This record gives sequence, structure tokens and C-alpha cells, in this order.
Amino acid sequence: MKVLVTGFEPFGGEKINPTERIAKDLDGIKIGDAQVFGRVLPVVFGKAKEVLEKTLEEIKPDIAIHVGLAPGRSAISIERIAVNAIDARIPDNEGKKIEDEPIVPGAPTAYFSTLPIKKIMKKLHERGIPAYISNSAGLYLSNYVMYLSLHHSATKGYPKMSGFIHVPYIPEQIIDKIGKGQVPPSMSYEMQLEAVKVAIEVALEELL
Amino acid sequence: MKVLVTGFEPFGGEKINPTERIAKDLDGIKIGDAQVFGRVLPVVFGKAKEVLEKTLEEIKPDIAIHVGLAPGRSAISIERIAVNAIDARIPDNEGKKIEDEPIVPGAPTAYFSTLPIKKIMKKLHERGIPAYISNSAGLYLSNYVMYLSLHHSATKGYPKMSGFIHVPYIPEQIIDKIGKGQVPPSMSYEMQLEAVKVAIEVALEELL
Amino acid sequence: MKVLVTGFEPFGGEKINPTERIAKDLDGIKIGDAQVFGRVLPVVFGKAKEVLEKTLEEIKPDIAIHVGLAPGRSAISIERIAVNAIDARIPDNEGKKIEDEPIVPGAPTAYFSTLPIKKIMKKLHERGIPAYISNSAGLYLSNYVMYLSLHHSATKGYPKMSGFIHVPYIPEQIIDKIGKGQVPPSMSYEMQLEAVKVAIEVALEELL
Amino acid sequence: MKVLVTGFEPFGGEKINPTERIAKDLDGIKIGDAQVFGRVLPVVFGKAKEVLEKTLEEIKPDIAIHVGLAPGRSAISIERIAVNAIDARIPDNEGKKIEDEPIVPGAPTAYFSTLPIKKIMKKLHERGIPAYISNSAGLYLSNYVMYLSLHHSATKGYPKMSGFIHVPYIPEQIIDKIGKGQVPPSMSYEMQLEAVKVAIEVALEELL
Repeated sequence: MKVLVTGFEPFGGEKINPTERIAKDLDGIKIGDAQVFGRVLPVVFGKAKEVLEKTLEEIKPDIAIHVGLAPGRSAISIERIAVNAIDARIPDNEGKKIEDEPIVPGAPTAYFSTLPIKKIMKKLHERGIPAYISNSAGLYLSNYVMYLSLHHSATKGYPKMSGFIHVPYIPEQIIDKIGKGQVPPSMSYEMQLEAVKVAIEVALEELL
Repeated sequence: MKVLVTGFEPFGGEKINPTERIAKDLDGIKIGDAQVFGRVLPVVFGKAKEVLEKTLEEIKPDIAIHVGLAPGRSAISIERIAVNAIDARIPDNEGKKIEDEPIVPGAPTAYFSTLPIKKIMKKLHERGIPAYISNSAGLYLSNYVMYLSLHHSATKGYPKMSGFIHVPYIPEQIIDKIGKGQVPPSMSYEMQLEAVKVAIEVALEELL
Repeated sequence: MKVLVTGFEPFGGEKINPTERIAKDLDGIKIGDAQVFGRVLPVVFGKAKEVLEKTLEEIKPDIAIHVGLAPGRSAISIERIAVNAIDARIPDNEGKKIEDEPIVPGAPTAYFSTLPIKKIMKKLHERGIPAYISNSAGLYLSNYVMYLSLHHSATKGYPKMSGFIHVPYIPEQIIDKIGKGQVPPSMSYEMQLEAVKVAIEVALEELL
Repeated sequence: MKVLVTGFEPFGGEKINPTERIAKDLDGIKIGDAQVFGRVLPVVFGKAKEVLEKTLEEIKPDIAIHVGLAPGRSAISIERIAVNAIDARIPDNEGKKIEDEPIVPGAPTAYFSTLPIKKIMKKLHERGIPAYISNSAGLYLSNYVMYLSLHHSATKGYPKMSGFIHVPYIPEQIIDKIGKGQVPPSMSYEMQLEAVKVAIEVALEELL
């Protein structure tokens, strides 16, 4: 068994992206006889697609779990659907702002996550980790990779399972926000890392 | 040096109140040569006043830090002011619902917290703990005790410092909320307990 | 030219549904040489499908604009995508609660709205009406009808344009909410009705 | 009978302040045998105090209702208390940023609004206008004037009634916010103006 976990670099002014640590922290660990690979993707259209495709092609994971930062969200959110579209509210890390454009022309309008999202959520609740199902991963880079991953799956037959998980800001990221007159929700890094491992575990239990 | 920390029992349907554990967890510990006392107050008008008065009178703390649950708040909030009024949106744990009534007739309309609130907040930020200054502790039991405590201070000369701190829901309390179609902010119990100790420490450093 | 506008009856305990009045208010009016038909759909799975199919089949509209109540949303929201799924958080008006089930088995995972959503939004802004693009209409009845409508469109060739618009609570609906300790956003009925007419107009300008 | 209504000029980057129109719109009108005076105050510490004091001294109102913009609030909010403190998160329109400073040294920590706030709220509800009681008017200019007004009242014996009312953004102000990736609540200008007249009316009915 091989599992691929990806995270994203900082973006939109944020100095950190909790998903970057998550990916690095999970890279190389083993859960049962399953080997986990952690890779950090750039918040850049195009380049991110290349890194993703090469990684999937090089590792050929059975399961692919992509994690991203969802500023403002109060709990762990498991994405149910990836849509074939890009409409960036802000530019990516290269300065490009793509608006109303398909990710893969002619490809399906959308793909359902193949991760056992309800069991993952239920398992997190048992661990006392707030989590829910999101029906939109935005139309920025998180959705971008989530879509490409599921498309690769429907196209090449692997990974067997692919999905996306969004995590809230970690506490320390809230500090400089307070000054700007507003305090968004946060979740400790430990609970976030824990949530992803749980997701991997439930995914492994399910996959075959 | 003697420090008094209070918490509240569950209320409003909640099965737990993180401040109850905090009080019990801090009871009996020593921070430097300072003895900390932890007491859980009932979410009941009148009865809560008696317990508070007796405790203050029995222990005669130099510092009094009262902690409560603020459902919906996303970070640690340090109260700046206690108002001489009661206007309960819901009844207390005894079924009574007091509306537009003074706490202490003839007493001052309000009292400023005597805790070094700005330093406490600043110290929490350094620890990476989101925190801010709240200018209203509500008009329920949190405000009730905060007011009575500061009134006891202005009246008897002790404690020298008195204030109130509100904490968010802890993660596990969010689980059953998700079903009811809504996910409020939360903060891990560990960070909450930590925040209170920090507050105590900064208070001790300040007090004399 | 024929335009079909639908609304929903009250649901989830709400005594009113602003979209019901909207539909009734727009029924029978003419915008240019375009005849508008307003119909109120029941917040009931299955039954709602029948009413929708019959209405579309009987009127055979060139444009179909379905409106619904989105409790909590602060401005007019134009839906970008309808997904082939049902996962009701609450039961419908008949007491049934469908979870994780497709709307049309074997049908596409999702459909993009064919209404000129960006122009509609832009036109509303010019009128000073807050509006934005929503990328998820929920998985309750709004999404249900939005999907069925676009599926009917891809299947029968009509209507040429189909989409969904969610409106906030109208002010009067907020009154009894205040007691329950919370005040959600609202938008006056007049602005809501106005927004829908604008949408119809932009749709007509676009359609051919 | 004489009633004084004040509003504020634009501030914090906002190009408009709905309270400015409200004041101008109500200036000179008569409600029964009561003469209403509408004055716009500058969002400037010090200068605002002078304008307020001169106005109160020149008109010597029986009732003083001060209105302000509360960005983000979803309904009409009637302030219950004014605190003797300034802690500006942002500078005023002259560039000054006052932090942790009393408004009137030696004066009471706080003043309760003398307007019949509960009746005003109840009357607005009957009109279908969402409204609630706020227990904090912030520590910026709204609180500043609210305090000074009630202090003038306790000091000079007039006005007999003084209070503050905060209104949400009006719809048009939300338009350019949408771009910045966020849509706060709003309330039509008409409902806002209406709410203030109601407040004046209830105040008149009450005052003597």
C-alpha cells in the first residue's frame, strides 16, 4: 500500500501554510504496511499540475489525500466534489489570475471524491475532532489539484481513492489578524495532523 | 500570594463546561510561591453570589480570575468591564430568568477589570494564543460574578486584582452541533488551560 | 419568449418563504414581449420533481429561473453549479430525509448554470444590489430542482437557459430569531423581487 | 418638545455613512408637536466633543438620539451602556489614534442609556424591523459621543433622555466589499430611517 499526502506552500500574504508541515510531517512514515509519501505543492496554476502529475506518475499511489488551508473555516472539512473550473478571486503565487476557465477542456463538469468521506468524518467525531462535509472546495488551487487528481484517477485507473481535506487556520496565524480588527476560527496543528492520519487510516481500511 | 480561579458548571443544555475542568485542574497548584485555589461556581443567580462571597471571604485572595464559557467566540477573550445589570436571555440552572435588574442596587453602573488585561493579551500572543479584549461579558452569570468580584474588591479592599476571561467551546463540544446544521469556533482544552496559567502569571508579575 | 420563475413554500419551521411571494408576484407579468410564469414548488422530494417536470413540459419555457431561500446568506447569490446528489440535513415537508443518494442515476455528476451569471451579478451591482456567485446550492431541494431543470434542458433541449438564485431572509423573518439569541442577515423583499426581475431581463437580453 | 438626532460623516475608508443622510433627512421635521434637529458630527476625537457640547447647549434637547454605523452588524442595535474609555483600533479622521484613555477623567466608569430601549426594540419588531440590545458601542467615536451625551445629561440635567443606535451597512456599501472576498450584512436605508423615527416616537411617548 502506498499513500500520497500533499500540502500547499504559503499564499495570499500568509507567512505559513499548516498543510506544508502536515505533508512534511507525514512524509516517510508507515501506517501498518502502508508507505506514506508527503509532498508540498506550489500555489501556482500550471506548475502545480506538473508537480502533481509527475508525483502521481512516479509514486503511483493507491490513495491520494490532498490537504489545503481554508481561511475562515472552523473545523476539518472533507470535500465531496471537485469542479472543472477556475475562477481565482486572487492571483496565484506567480501573479496570474485565471477567471472562468475549465481545468481540463472537454473533461467532466465534476468528480465526486472517492475517499470514504462519511466514515472519515464519523471517525474524526469519535476522536472528538470537529469535521463536516464541504460541497465546494472553492475554484482556486485546492479545487484545481483535487480535480486533476480525480481526473488522473478516472483516466489512468490510479489512485483508487482520491479526495481533498481543508483545515482551518492554526492558532498562531490568528495573532496578526486580531490587529486588523477581526478574529477568525482556528484549530491546533496537532489536531490537524491527527485528523489527516485518521483520514489515511480510514482510507486504508476501506481501500480493499 | 494567593490566587483564586473559578469556573462554571454546565449550562444551557451543554453537557460540559471547559471552565469546570480548568478550575479543578488549577486547584492546589503553585506558581512560584503563589498558591492557587480553584472553585467551580453554579450557573445560578443568588446561589452563585453566596458561593463567591464565602470563597473570597474564606480565602481572601490577592488575585481573582473568573473564567467562563462564551459559546461562539473564536479566541480567548479578556473582559475589560463588568456592568451592574442582569438581563438573562435564557434562565439559569434553577429555572429563573432575571430581566433588566441591577446586581447591587445603588452600586456603580460598572467596574473596570483590575487585571493587567493588555499585558495578559500580549503575553498570550507571544505564546501563539489568539486573544483579544472584550468590552462586554454579557449580562448573564459571567458578568454577574465578574461584577460582584470587583465590587467586593472596591468594598473590602481585596482582592487587589479581579477580572474575567471567556474561553471558546472546546472541540469535542462542537460534534453534536454539526448535526444541528452549524459549526461554531473552538479551541483545544490544553490551550485554554495554558492561557489561564499565563494570565495568572502575568497577574502575579504585575501584582506588586 | 417565455420565462418560468419558481419559488418554494415555507419549510424547516419557517412560517414564510420570500420566494413564494416572488413567484406569485412575477406570475403573469410581461417584460418586453416576454411572458413570465410564476409557480410555487413544494419543499418535498419526488413531488417537487413531478410539479417541475409537468410545468416545464406544459409551458416549455425558453428560460427557467428557480429561486430559493438560503437562511443565513447576506446577499443575493447566483448558483454556478448543480450536483447530482441528495444529502438532506433535515427532512422535507413530507418528513422524508434522503441521505447520499443520486438525483438521476447514471446522469452527469454536475451541470453548470446556463444563465449568464456573471452579467446578472454585474447588473445587480450597478443597481446597488449586493450579489455574488455561489458554488454550491446545498444538497436539499434548491439543488434538487436546479439539477432536474438543467437535466431537462440537456435532455429535451429546453429551456435554453436554466439556473438558480438564492435570496436571504427578509427582515420580518428575523424578528423571532432574535429571541433565540442570534440575528442572521436579511434583505428587504422589494430588493429581492427587483433582483429576480433584473436576472430575468439580463437573461432575456442574453438568450438570443 | 425638542429632539436632537446626530449622525456621523464617512470614516475608515467608507465613502458614505448612512447616518449622515438619516440626520439630514430628519432635520427640521416635526413628529407631533415635537421639533426634530438633525446634526452630522465629525469622526474626530475632541472636535466631535465640541460640536456635541455646543449643539446640546444651543438646542437644549429633551431627547438626544445619536446614530452611528456599525460595520458588520446585521440588524438595528440599541446601545444599553456607554463606557468612560477610548481605545481606537483605527485612527479618527484627523489621523489620531487614542489608546486606553478615559473620556472624562474622574467621571463614572459608565452610564446606562436613558432611552426606553426595550420599548423601542419591541416597537421595531412590531414594524417588522430586526433589532436587538447591544451591550457595547465599541470604544471609538460612537461610544465617545454616547458617553459625553449621557454625561452632559447627568451633569446639566438635560437632555432628559439620551441614547445611541447603531445601524448596519446599507446595501450599496456592500458592492465594493464583494470584490475583496467577503459580503457583510446590510439593511436598506429606508428601514434604517424608519427605525430612527420609531425610536424618536417611542422616546416621545415615554418622555413625560
